Parts: sequence; structure tokens; C-alpha cells
Amino acid sequence: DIATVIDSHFEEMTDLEQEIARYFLQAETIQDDLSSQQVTQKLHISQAALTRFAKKCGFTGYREFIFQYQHEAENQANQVSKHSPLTKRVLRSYSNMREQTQDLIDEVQLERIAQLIEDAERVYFFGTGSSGLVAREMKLRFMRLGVVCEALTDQDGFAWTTSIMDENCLVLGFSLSGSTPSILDSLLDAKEMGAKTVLFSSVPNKDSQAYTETVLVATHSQPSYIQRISAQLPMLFFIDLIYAYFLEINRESKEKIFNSYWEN
Amino acid sequence: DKPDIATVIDSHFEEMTDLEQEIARYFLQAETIQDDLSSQQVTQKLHISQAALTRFAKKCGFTGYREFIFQYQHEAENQANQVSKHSPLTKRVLRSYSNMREQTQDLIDEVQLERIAQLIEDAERVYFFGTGSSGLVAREMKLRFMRLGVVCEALTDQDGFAWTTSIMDENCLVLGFSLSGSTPSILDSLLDAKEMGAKTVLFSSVPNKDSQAYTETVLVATHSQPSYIQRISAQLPMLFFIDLIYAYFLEINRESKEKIFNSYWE
Amino acid sequence: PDIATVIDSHFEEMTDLEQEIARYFLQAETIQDDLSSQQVTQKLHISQAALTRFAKKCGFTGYREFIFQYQHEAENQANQVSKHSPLTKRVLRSYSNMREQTQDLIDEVQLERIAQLIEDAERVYFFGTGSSGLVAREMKLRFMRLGVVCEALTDQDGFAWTTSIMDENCLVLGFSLSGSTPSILDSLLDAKEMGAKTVLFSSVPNKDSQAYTETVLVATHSQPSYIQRISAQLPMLFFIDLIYAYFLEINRESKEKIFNSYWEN
Amino acid sequence: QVSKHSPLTKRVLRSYSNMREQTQDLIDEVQLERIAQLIEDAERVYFFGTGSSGLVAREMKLRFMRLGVVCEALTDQDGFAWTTSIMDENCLVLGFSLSGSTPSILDSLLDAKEMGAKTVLFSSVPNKDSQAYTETVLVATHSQPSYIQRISAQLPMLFFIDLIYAYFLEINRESKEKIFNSYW
Ligand SMILES: [Cl-]
Ligand SMILES: [Cl-]
Ligand SMILES: [Cl-]
Ligand SMILES: [Cl-]
Repeated sequence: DIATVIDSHFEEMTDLEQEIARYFLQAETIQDDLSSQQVTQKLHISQAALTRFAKKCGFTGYREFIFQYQHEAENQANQVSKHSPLTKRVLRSYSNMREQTQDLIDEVQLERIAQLIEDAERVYFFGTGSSGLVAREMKLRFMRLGVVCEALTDQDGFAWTTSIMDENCLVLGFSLSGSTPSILDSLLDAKEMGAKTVLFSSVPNKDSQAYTETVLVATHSQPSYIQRISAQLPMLFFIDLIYAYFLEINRESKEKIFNSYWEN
Repeated sequence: DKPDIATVIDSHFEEMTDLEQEIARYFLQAETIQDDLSSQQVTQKLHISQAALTRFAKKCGFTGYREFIFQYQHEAENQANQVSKHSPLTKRVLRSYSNMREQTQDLIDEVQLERIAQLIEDAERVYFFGTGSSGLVAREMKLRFMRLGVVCEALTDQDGFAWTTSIMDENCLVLGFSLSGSTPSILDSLLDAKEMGAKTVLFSSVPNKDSQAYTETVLVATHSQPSYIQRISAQLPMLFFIDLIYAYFLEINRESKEKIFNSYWE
Repeated sequence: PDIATVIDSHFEEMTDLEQEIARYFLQAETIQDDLSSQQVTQKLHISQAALTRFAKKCGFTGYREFIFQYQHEAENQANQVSKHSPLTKRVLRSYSNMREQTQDLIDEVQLERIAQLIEDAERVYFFGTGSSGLVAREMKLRFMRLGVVCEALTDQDGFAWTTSIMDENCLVLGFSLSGSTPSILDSLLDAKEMGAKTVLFSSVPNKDSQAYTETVLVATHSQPSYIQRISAQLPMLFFIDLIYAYFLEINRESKEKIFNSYWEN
Repeated sequence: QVSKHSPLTKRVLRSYSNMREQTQDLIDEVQLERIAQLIEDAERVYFFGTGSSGLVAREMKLRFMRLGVVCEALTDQDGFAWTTSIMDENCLVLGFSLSGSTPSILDSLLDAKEMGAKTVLFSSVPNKDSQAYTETVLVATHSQPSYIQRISAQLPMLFFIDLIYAYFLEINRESKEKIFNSYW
């Protein structure tokens, strides 16, 4: 804007004043003390040359010119981005995952699952690797609301625990790939025991209907394995959604339980 | 009584050049809506320039193709897709995620994160200290960085912090996670690592004033929900900065780090 | 004198059967045989009493004394003097002095009661920190395979969160080798107010332990100094294995199906 | 009604005593002092175990950490792969497999050897690939035949861990004792 007006009058300007236009056409200029004193000392010109340049540009003088020079830069810059390409690949990978999950939500299903946890006597969260930390996280959150739950992160524990579940148990299995055999095959063992089974996967079903519920979670935005964000995060979206539905079932009794940590 | 987008194209057809007319004929077909009508796929279908398409949109009275193609598709819209079908609880959880992204954006100090990435690279052995939800964060970071060749350990108890600080040396880096910013064990332990020569980084959502000592103090996002019970996963504030640091740290000597990461599959 | 000259010096006092045996033992090749006492009898087709009579003719209190001497002479190995270093003997001693002290502390009725409590509970919990956390995990691994619904906890957050959800169908077992781990003692008390039964395993009696349902006294370590003691799990592994053995005999058949279901496909 | 002690108490304690008897017979004193030295020589020491052997690995991590050894215990095979990819010539790995055929541990130790790391296998069965690792330690076999009636599966390894601990403690004892007491 102010750069275009400069170019339109650039010719009418003397070589020295043309130099002053050149300096202010630089982006680096703003990162500098732009008082008339410093500009004159810096470019080794007189005040009069500065005033003549500013009026060449249609302003009454340097003060009006520089007053806009600041505002302009503040009216932009806040419009531009101040984030590195890496900080932005990270921020967009999260935003992309929040967008995609919002498309994936089956809200009736999540309230169905919140009620299943409520009606279960014992609940178990199966996962390995990063999805085993997700399973750990669920146990702490739902324990504070009074759920009897346990987190298991290895194959011995899976088989060991499946053998002692019954129709009053609920097992939530987390397999981002939708392939992790340890988890998938152990959810099938629990069904044979009569327990209800919910599978979380970022990968569509392939006869996944064998489980009580299959929750489709978001795939990652980054195609390369190394460049992705936490493998936990797709699962955390829906844990926090399920948590929010579950908390509202008998919320009054659950807050008593949640608070009795503090109560001596 | 509203002007259908089709009636509009014809109202301007006779103001159009011949090429614009060819574009109009394509867009006047009812079966054209069942196409990918991005500007990049329409140009190739019609073998025209993006500038030629913009001119067509402007002949029809729009500010550009994006405006034109929205109305071309909004009139075909079969439902009130705009309205939020969500329930207040879903939208409470989602705002909590989005708001934390925003507060993270405003808190990032990119020079510090690269520095912390460099601290991890320059250290030979690095330890992550955390309890409860933050111990899960510490364990997650271990999975992230050990697959890039870093010598790291995740600790999740006061006894471990003590046993590890007693053997810490100057070539150690300890990252401590205390969302409240006042966890006595995490803070006491990081001073134990300081006295043993190791560098210390604290992650906290509250600007800790008495702890100007640690090599670095990183301000993390606070949760948007006032009540603890309704908050989202307490890991996520820290996960934001782990992913950022990881992104910074991966670009430092990437070839060897990708080689270690891919060696699993090897 | 050798053992063959004594066998021969009594040969003429011997019965015909005893001389047949003397003939077996006078052979040089016979010491490359299993000379147990039940093996020699089978081979010679004789009775133990007949072998004892043989030994007695040779001047021994019985066969076991005779065969020992017969095997001492041939042997040059010092199967008597220990080959171990002082450090090895000290560790083995500590492990054995713990078998001994454990044995001196066993209260068989108490351990039977404790097994029954585990059976009567619907949910069981094991609380322990450090090395006592590993014991808690092991107990969980052994008892879940007998069908018990149990959980192992290793930090204060876990104890507090789980105690607040405990009810009268709960049984919590706390491991504090020192007997004064504040988190274990307090968590056990919190579990009591929720109505659960409580068992403390400790090597130090403390007045405050009378508050819990049971106090189990475990072995103190032989080594005075912390750094030289053998381990920290060992005193409790002793009693876990004893309680387990008791607990398996309660409805064994059921817990043998659950145990073997793991192997089953 | 059940003698001085009962049949069950005698069985449990006779399993412990027999473990001590078998352990004493099998000890290879020079081997144990060799492993003690190796642990000192390594810059990083790792302990691999599954199930009950995993608890043994966690204890060894606990004990040798208080003496100054930089150690890490691993229970999940995914972690076995992640650590194997970063091990070098100055790493020592102790794998615990009571059966001697738990795949994860065997392949992990092979992988560690490929990276140039010292490897030690604990096993109640003499592994056929005995020379494969720098050392192959023989541990006690359980007295009871039936799996369900056996005493703790940990114990065979706890014996040799304390033996190695007692030897390794004497190497540079004074400095390790200072590290131990820095806790208080
Ligand atoms: Cl991503
Ligand atoms: Cl929140
Ligand atoms: Cl001892
Ligand atoms: Cl046994």
C-alpha cells in the first residue's frame, strides 16, 4: 500500500531522496530506531532531505509519515505468521487431528460406551507401546470417578486376565494400526469369556463388528512415521469425550469420590 | 424467488468471451457437480489457466472462483451442513483441545525449544522425571527419543529420582514435569540434579518465580476448564512441547537419527 | 588298614549269603556302581536286613556307615572341605539363616486364615514400594492365575485412589519390610475405614500394627548393614509361597482349571 | 492336627532348601567374579526379563543403581528392540530366561551381540548355543515338578544376583559405599 504510493511518485524524487525511498522500502528498516535523529545520522542526510522525501509521499512531514510507518507495520505483521516451518507443522498436525476426529465422532456410540463402563463391575484397558500409556491414562482418570479398572501392557497379562473375566467385565483395547495382534486377539478371548469388547482403531473395520463396539479414531496427518505427533493423541480425543459423557452419569456420587482424595 | 446459479451463468453468457463461454458450458451441465471442482482439477479438465478461470468467475459477478464455486456447491448442498450437530459436552471437550493449542501458540519461545533440543543432543544421558499423568508423559518421551538413539530413562517415583540424582553428573540432562509447578518431589529432585552438575529443565503451566535456578523453565498451557474433574487429559499441555522439541531435535543430524529409527524395521 | 582287608578279615565269620555280598564288594569294579543301599539289594537279590547283617559282621553300626567308609577310601576329592570363598559362604548363609528364621516365625493357623481371606474376598490388592512393590507384583501374577481378582500398586497416588474405592468385599495386603513405611501404613488404615480387611507384612513388630486384621512377622536380614544384606524381597517371598501353597488347596480343582486354561488354546 | 509343621509348610521350605543346595553345587566362583568385573567395565548395563524374570531384572536395576552402575531394566519386547538398536561395544546386557527358550530374550541377546555388546544368559536349562553369549550362567531348577506347585520363579535368579552383587560390591567398595550413603 504505502510501498505502491512510493513507487508511483518515485520518479519525481531526487537521487538522494530516491535513496531514502529505497531504505524505507526495506523490511529491515522497521527493526531500527526510526526517530528523525537516528535516520539522519544513519543514512548521513539532512533533516530537510527527510522532510522533502516524506512530502513526496503525500504526508505533511516525517512525523506523519513515520506515525503511519509504525501503524502500517502493526496493522500487518499481526496479519502475518511469526512461527517457524517446524512449529507450524506441529501445530497443524494437531489441528488436522482435531478436525478429523470431529468428523469421526459417533456421539451415540460414545454415550453407549460411557454407559457400558458404568454398568460394568470391572473394566480393563489393553494397549502396548504408546497405546499402553493411553490405557494407563484411562485407569487413573476413571479410578478417580469410582470405576474398578486395571491397565495392562503386556501379553502375559492379557492372556492371564482374559482367563478370569466373565459377563460383568468390559475390556477396552487400543490398536492404532488396527492390526496389533496381541491386542486384537486378546479382545476376542474376552468375548469368548462373555465380556463386552470395544476396539479403538484409526483403520476402518475388516469384520471388526465382532466386538461390542469399534471406535474409529483419527489417522495422523504426517505420512512419514518419524515426523508424526504423539501416537497417544488420536486415542486421547475419544477418552476425553467418553470421560465427559461418563462423568455426567451420576455426577453427584462421582464428584464425592473424585474429591475424597483431598478429604482426610 | 432467488437467482439460481445456473440462471446467473446464462444472464452473463452473452457478456463472455469464447473461452469463458466454453467454461460456462461445462459448469452448466447438471452432472458437473459430481466432479472434483477444485481450481487445480478444473483447469486440467478444461486445459485452461487459473487466471482464465478467475476471469470467468468475475464475468459472473463474483470476486473470484472460490466465491463462485462455493455458491455453485452451497445451492447443491442437500442439508444444513453448516449447523453444529454436536452436543454441549462434545463441544466442551473440543474447545478444551483447541483453546490449549491457542494458549500454546502464544507461549512458545522458539529459541528456547531449539536450545532444549540442543541440550538433549549435547548430553550423553538424559532423564525424564514425572508423577501421575506427567510420568506417562515422561515415558512417552522416552519412546520418542530412544528411537532416535538417545540414552534416556523414564522415572515415575520419588525413590527413583533420588537414586538417579545421586549418580547424576555434568553430562546429564534431566527434564522434570510438574504441571502445577509446585510438585515438591519434582522440584526438590531437579535441584538435586543441579548440585550434581546436570542441567535441568522444568515444564510448568505457572510462572515459577523462586526457581530462576534451573537451566530452563518452560511455561506450558493451562487447562481451559476451571474444575479439575472436567479438564481434558493432563498430559496434553506437556505433549504439545514434547512434539515441538522432538520436531526441532529431529532436524539436528537427521540422517543418523532416521537410520536408528529405521533400524527397527531393518 | 584298607577296607578290603577288613572285609577279608571277617570273611570267615560270615554266612554263605554274607560272603556272596563280600564277594561283590571285594571286586574293584564294584565301586563303579550305585552303592546306595536300595540299589545293592536289588542287584544282589537280597534284603536290606541282610546287607545290614553284612555291614555288622564287618564291625559297622549299619550299611550306611560301611558304604560311607568304602566310598571315602576310593575318593581323593575333599567332599568335606568347602571350595567356596568367604563372600559365597556369607550369601548362602544369609539365604539359609532366612529359611531358618522364616521357619521359626511361621504361625500355620494365621497363614491358613490369610489364605481363606484371599478366597473370601471379591477383590484383593497388594501395596508395596521399592523392592516391596516387586513382591506385590509377583503375588498378583501368582494369584491371578488361580482365579483371584487382584491388583498390585507401587505408589502413593495409586494407594489413595484405590483405597477411596474400597468396600467390605476387599482385602488389602501391605508390604513394609521396615514396618514403618508411612504410605503403606496409612493406606492400610484408609482401606480399613472403607471396611476392608488389612494384612501387614513386616519384620519389625510395632504397636500400631495391632490395628490391622493381621500382622505377619517376616524374617529380618542376617547382615547388619543395608548394603550387604542379600536382598529385600526374600523375607516376603517365603510367606507368599507358603500362603500360596495353603490357598491352592482351597477348591484346588477350580484353580487348576484356571491355571491350566492359560496353557489351553 | 498337622504334626509340628504341616505337610505344606515342610514342602515349601524343602523347596527353598533344595534350591540353595542345587545353587551351591552349580556355583562357578570365577564366572561370578567375571560377571562382577564386566558390570564394572561396562559404561551402560541393561537387564532384560519377562514375567517373573522381569521382576528380577527390576530388582537388579534397583540394587546396582544404588552402587553407581548406570542401569536400565526392560520388561516389554518392543523396548528390547528400541534399546538393541542403540547399544554399542560398551554395553552389557543380562537376559533372564528360566526356561532358556523364551524367544524374546534369546533374540534380544543375539541382537545385542550383533551390536557388539557383552551378553549374559541366565537359564535353568543348559542352552545348546552355550558359546553364543560371552557367558551362560546355569541356575537352579525348581524342586517341585508341577508348575502350579512350584515356589517363586524369581528365586533361582535371586541367588546368583546376590552372589554377583556380593562380588561386584567389593570391586572399588569405598566409592560405591559413598554413593549408597548419599541417599541419607
Ligand atoms: Cl501427524
Ligand atoms: Cl480442559
Ligand atoms: Cl542378609
Ligand atoms: Cl519348587
